[PDB]
Amino acid sequence: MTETDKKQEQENHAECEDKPKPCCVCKPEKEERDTCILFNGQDSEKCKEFIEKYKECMKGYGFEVPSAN
Repeated sequence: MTETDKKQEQENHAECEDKPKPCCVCKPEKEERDTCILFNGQDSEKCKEFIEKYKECMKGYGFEVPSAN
């Protein structure tokens, strides 16, 4: 496990992403969710994936859904 991790794995040759990655968050999840809703989401059982995934995402971040009040 140590002598097999000493080397790299190589996922993609020549990088192309310069933007930072805060990890977890839900920045992209929000866009994808809204998109699905625009298509056929709303109440259909084809958008529950984005909704549930969004909830868990923010949960791991540090806050469960942005408070409005």
